[PDB]
Amino acid sequence: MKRLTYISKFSRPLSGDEIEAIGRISSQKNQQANVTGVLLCLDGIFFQILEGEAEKIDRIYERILADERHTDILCLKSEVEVQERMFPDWSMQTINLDENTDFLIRPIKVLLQTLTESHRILEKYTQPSIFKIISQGTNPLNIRPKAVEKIVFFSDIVSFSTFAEKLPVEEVVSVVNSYFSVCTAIITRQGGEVTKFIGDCVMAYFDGDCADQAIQASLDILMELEILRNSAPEGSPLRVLYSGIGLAKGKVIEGNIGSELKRDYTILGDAVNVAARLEALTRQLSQALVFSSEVKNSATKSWNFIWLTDSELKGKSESIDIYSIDNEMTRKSSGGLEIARNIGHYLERV
Amino acid sequence: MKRLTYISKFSRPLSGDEIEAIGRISSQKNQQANVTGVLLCLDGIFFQILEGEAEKIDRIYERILADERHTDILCLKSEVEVQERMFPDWSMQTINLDENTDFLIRPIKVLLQTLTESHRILEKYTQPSIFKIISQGTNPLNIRPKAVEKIVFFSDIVSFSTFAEKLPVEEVVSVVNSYFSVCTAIITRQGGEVTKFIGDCVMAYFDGDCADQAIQASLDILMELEILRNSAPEGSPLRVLYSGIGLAKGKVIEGNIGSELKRDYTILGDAVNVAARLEALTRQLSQALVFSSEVKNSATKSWNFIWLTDSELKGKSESIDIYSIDNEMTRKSSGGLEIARNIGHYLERV
Ligand SMILES: Cc1cc2nc3c(=O)[nH]c(=O)nc-3n(C[C@H](O)[C@H](O)[C@H](O)COP(=O)(O)O)c2cc1C
Ligand SMILES: Cc1cc2nc3c(=O)[nH]c(=O)nc-3n(C[C@H](O)[C@H](O)[C@H](O)COP(=O)(O)O)c2cc1C
Ligand SMILES: Nc1ncnc2c1ncn2[C@@H]1O[C@H](COP(=O)(O)OP(=O)(O)OP(=O)(O)O)[C@@H](O)[C@H]1O
Ligand SMILES: Nc1ncnc2c1ncn2[C@@H]1O[C@H](COP(=O)(O)OP(=O)(O)OP(=O)(O)O)[C@@H](O)[C@H]1O
Ligand SMILES: [Mg+2]
Ligand SMILES: [Mg+2]
Ligand SMILES: [Mg+2]
Ligand SMILES: [Mg+2]
Repeated sequence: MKRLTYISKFSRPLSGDEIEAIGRISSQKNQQANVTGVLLCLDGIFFQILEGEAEKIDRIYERILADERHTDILCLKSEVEVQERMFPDWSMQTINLDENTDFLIRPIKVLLQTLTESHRILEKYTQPSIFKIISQGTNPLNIRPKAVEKIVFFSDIVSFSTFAEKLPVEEVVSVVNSYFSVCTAIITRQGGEVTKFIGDCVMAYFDGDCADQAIQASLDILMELEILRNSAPEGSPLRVLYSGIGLAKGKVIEGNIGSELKRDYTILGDAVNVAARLEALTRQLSQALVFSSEVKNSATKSWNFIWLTDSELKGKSESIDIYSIDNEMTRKSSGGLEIARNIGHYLERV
Repeated sequence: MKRLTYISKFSRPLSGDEIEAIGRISSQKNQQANVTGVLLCLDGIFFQILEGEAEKIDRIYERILADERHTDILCLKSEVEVQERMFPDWSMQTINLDENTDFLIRPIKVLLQTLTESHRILEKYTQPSIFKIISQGTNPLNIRPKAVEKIVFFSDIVSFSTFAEKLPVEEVVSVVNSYFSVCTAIITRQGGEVTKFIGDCVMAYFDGDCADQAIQASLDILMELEILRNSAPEGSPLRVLYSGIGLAKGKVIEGNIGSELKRDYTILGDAVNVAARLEALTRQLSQALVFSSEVKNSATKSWNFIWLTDSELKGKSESIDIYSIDNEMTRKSSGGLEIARNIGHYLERV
């Protein structure tokens, strides 16, 4: 048996009668599927527990995810190998706590609402990967550190300091947040983890055998930024949003790193400095994407690699062969330094 | 009227009779103080709401904070200017939810326990400054970005890469976490905010008129690390834990920066790169603390300033006069580079 617990937000005001109707239809369908559970609502939040055979639960959950009446759905707990039902008599019991005025329920209602409001704010400041660990029954704070091979991804906005000097503060934050949204969506789609934002820079990582996905994510980010620049409104600062990207591979420490007050689940190791140094090299090259030979040698697809004769690294141990991809993007550029001049002239005049 | 809502963890197993006795004594004292509220417990967690005149609530709360029977106390909500009691008939009503088996309470119990467990994990990955904003009734996600003057603090471990190469992974993480705990405790004590960990580096900030506190925090960190090095056990890697510190002042953007998936409440601006560049300069100087003339000129105490003739910055706009403090610490050092050699020889032999 499987049991799922999730919370969600009303997409729109729902009357008491609409909530009842959801419970009625839910009861009718769940009974046929030998599914049981409970549905609670409180001040625009749904809480639901569903239990039954895993095959049936998975299908019902997918349907519920498509329901336009709620949004921001977060699974808090996914129990598998369950051997005893919690709510055996309830195909779907619906409890509208807004309408309840029992005396002993009152203080529990207040606490649940206060905790939920706080939880839903903290979710926005937490990486989603933490939630999947929690939902599976593991406390991420107890994960022991391990050494593991990763592909490290660094991307950094070109000449961001210019934006900050020429634009109102709200517009500056809008540009950087737009950049982070573009990169996060594509990295996550390719199976990477965005682990930290460092000013105008994205730090992410992929599994050590996922060089092909790291390369593809990088190429797709560069293409998305070109579309964004070309399709932005007249006078928009997004027209001069450019990035570099550097990739490196190596053994890093993955674990909980920080103080008693605040920790991060993240990585530590030399491959991080190598990726950051390679990203910085793009300011001196025509190419916006650079990566080390270890990344090139770990790829399995027949990428259009180009070997670059600009291995002037610093801080390394024995230098590094540098590669890029030769396509329409990394080829037709004004290079770096020329781009930085272009950004200042454009922003001076808007 | 004031109303406080907090959660805490049992410091030790408490029997049902001990919880009742807490409620009895609480009832007797609260009645005299015209305080009302409710006390709930569930699987080793306390939840309490207290309401009454602010003067009385503050005193009672301080006493409760000293009670050895609970720990990890977090105030979730602090309401001031309250005009109506929630629980007027209850000096302190005690509800042991572990012992309750009402039927309708059952699903609420499960949700509350699931949400609380998740909340308490997320607290460890969140900066405490976020919680104080929430508890005051403000949603930090809705704070608009603003330009503000700050003192930016950077500190970075000397030759950390050596630790990572020579020690088992668990010991490496122990060293960096010990360093972060030392810095966080002192920065917070002096009114600073630790905003990000970047590998082996602490990024923090102070209000723009708090140069004296930023300097004092830096000096106290250097003194604490010397005590730690001298008092560590034979063979401990903490014996060769050294740091640099750089401070700079300038106008930065403070606000929510990130993606729809994850954001940070943090700062952005040129003063950050200046502080990071100054910290890096300590590797070439005998001094472990460097700061810009804007920090020196904003201090109000008669510090023992020394003007350093090593202003060879890069990436700035018009260079920078560099200062330190001339005391026993910044004076008697082997300088940088010499320290890096010392660390490798020591760790090679343990
Ligand atoms: C919070 C919420 C919870 C729901 N829970 C269930 C459920 O447990 N079982 C179910 O069949 N439908 C549930 N639904 C409804 C489905 O999303 C969908 O409307 C319904 O299954 C379609 O039924 P129909 O195709 O027979 O019209 C829920 C909807 C919402 C907004
Ligand atoms: C969760 C918890 C909640 C408490 N709540 C109250 C309260 O509301 N009012 C109160 O006077 N003491 C409360 N106490 C007890 C105080 O910490 C302290 O033991 C008590 O006030 C001392 O009483 P006495 O000095 O008369 O012996 C609480 C203790 C715990 C562990
Ligand atoms: N060493 C650093 N550590 C942390 N954050 C930094 C560091 N250097 C810069 N930043 C952050 O990044 C922002 C942009 O600085 P950055 O060096 O990327 O300049 P830029 O104008 O974007 O130029 P470039 O094209 O070289 O990236 C700074 O405002 C600061 O917020
Ligand atoms: N540019 C960077 N951005 C983010 N994290 C970095 C960067 N460079 C290094 N790190 C992180 O910091 C860790 C330590 O690198 P660092 O440059 O501090 O070397 P070090 O051996 O401690 O020497 P130093 O005395 O110069 O600080 C690296 O393992 C990586 O986790
Ligand atoms: Mg940049
Ligand atoms: Mg940057
Ligand atoms: Mg270091
Ligand atoms: Mg570092």
